[PDB]
Formats: sequence, structure tokens, C-alpha cells
Amino acid sequence: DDVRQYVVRKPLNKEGKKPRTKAPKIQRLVTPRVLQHKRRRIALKKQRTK
RNA sequence: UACCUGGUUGAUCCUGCCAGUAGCAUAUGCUUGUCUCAAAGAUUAAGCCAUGCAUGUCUAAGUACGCACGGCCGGUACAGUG
Repeated sequence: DDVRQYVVRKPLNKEGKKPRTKAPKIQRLVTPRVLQHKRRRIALKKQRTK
């Protein structure tokens, strides 16, 4: 299950400022970039063996 | 530029040093218009030190929920600057 729909967002409201919400960047989140990095590492291993 | 000169005697020839002579380094005195370089708290005390400064550092690429700013949509995980 994804965790992006449970990140605690803090509401921001300041005197004279438009209100908004803030969420942190989720660490150790498996993302396509992470899998691509893992696959590139595996491909480098393949290339070295060959 | 491989150079000497005065001084021992009544006079002479010597040994011989003293004193002259030129540079170079520090100091000092007097004087000083232009211009280019340029040493400089070593010598005595590696003595003692008020104060300020002399060592900091971020890229697309470690960690950004500081509205501290801030949007080409804001249920956006993380826009961006930081």
C-alpha cells in the first residue's frame, strides 16, 4: 500500500498570508528512480562479468 | 688596476707595528629638488602583550514539514529559493 495518502500535512496560516498545507519528502520511499538505480547497478555487474 | 704613504735617527739603512687608503654592513650626524626599484623589531628580551582581524566550506547530484520568502493547477509525499 502507498504511504503518500497518509503523510501528516501541517496546515499553514499566517497573518496576511494565503493558507496552504505542507508535507515532508518521504524518505526510503520505493520510487521508479530507486528501482532504476538498482537496475543500473545490476547491469554494471552484468557488464563487468561479461 | 697584481699600487702603497706618514711616524723611531743629528742623519742613514732596516725589522716592525701604529696611523693613513678603498669597499662592504649596522648605527648616527648634517643636508635633501625629480624619478624608478627596494630592505625594514634579526642582533639586546624564543621578553610581556590591551583591542580587531588572520579558517572556513554546498553542488543538478547527503539530510529542507523554519510560510523566512514563495507558484504555470495545489487531495499533489517532496515546485522553487533557502
